[PDB]
Amino acid sequence: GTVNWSVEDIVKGINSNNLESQLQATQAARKLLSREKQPPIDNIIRAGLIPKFVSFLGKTDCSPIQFESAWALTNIASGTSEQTKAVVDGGAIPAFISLLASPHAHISEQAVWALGNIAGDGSAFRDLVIKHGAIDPLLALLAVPDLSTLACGYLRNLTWTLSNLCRNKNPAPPLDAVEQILPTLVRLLHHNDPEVLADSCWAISYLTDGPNERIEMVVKKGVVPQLVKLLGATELPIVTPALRAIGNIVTGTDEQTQKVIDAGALAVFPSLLTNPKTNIQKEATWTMSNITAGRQDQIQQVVNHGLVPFLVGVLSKADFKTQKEAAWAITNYTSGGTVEQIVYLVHCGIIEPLMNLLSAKDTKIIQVILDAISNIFQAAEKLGETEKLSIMIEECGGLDKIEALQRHENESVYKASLNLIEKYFS
Ligand SMILES: NCCCC[C@H](NCc1ccc(-c2cccnc2)cc1)C(N)=O
Repeated sequence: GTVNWSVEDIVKGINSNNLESQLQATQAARKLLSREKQPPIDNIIRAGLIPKFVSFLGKTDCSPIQFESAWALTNIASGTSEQTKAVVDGGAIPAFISLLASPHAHISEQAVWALGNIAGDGSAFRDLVIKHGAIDPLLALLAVPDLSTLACGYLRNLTWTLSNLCRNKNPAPPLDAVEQILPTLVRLLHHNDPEVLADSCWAISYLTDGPNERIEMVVKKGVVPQLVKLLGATELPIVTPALRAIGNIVTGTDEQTQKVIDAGALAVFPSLLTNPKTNIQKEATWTMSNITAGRQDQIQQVVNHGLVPFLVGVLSKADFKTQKEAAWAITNYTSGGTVEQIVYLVHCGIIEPLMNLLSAKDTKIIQVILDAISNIFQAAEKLGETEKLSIMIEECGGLDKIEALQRHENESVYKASLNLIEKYFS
């Protein structure tokens, strides 16, 4: 019926003085833009069709053409950034926002999807969607007693669009808009559907990606326990953003970090630090590195949960990027830990896998490790044990690796490599 039209025929139809001929051609445009192998999006834009589509959004009297042009537009908006730009420059935004209140859910859903692609494109369009007043009628669509009564795809759609209004930085979303969206987000974070849960987690991880004031307004809503619980989920699409949000929160103050520990997060980490998925292991170690950079009582809680052997583990064998995070975790730990805590880290076997990494030709992990070896020696000084530690380091070929580091380009590598040699080796 409306399949395989040319662009010139779509144009002929959309230009006629006949609403039905136009509906027909609009639907033809929609199918053409929906095709899987390269849809002629730029041919449609060049044909001048977007202002016509956008004007059909207003045809209250003809809901089917509202729907087809809506859909045609979202196919273009979901394309590249300049394609999205074309849609916004057609005056689509206030037109789509008016459609959120449409009696027809198939049309409201379409406007939700459109707005999510426009907002998701970047900071300026996100903020422009918010200025045109999108947030109120978006939140109005979830003002039901129980979310379980909404259509599943409809709910995933709204959730996904809210996550895009939380997304991007420079600038981050307006505080006013975040505070307005945040309560609905908390509610969706408790909804039982894996995709609504993944999108909400992403929303939260976008909001926690910033300065402590931002982390605070999220933490203050009490989502951290629900985050930790999702950190435990079986679905990798839920764990991945849940771990990102937790990882963000512990880059904040000691008190915010402590909220995560109190929530029971550390009990999940033996799994996370041995996870078969490389990125989960990378983010979990990065998270550990921000927890061992906190207070001594927080370092101690890492110890009490039996997490130090898992750090020794990651340091020993992991993707190199994860090993770098692990070395940071160790340096932070050795930097702010008590003498007892640093001693324990040596008993768990940190020295040898530490030394092995001094063979990595990455200048900044070497700095980090040499700094860590230095912190450990200072703990050994307060016990007159620089002795035994030197022997340990010597026995796993750790001295050979530091001697040789007295011939590695970098300034700080020598002045530490040399210094260590002078100070603790004959
Ligand atoms: N809860 C506090 C979070 C901030 C930590 C801060 N500085 C310590 C530090 C240094 C380097 C890293 C790092 C760099 C690259 C990759 N991974 C980890 C992380 C932390 C501090 N409190 O002392």
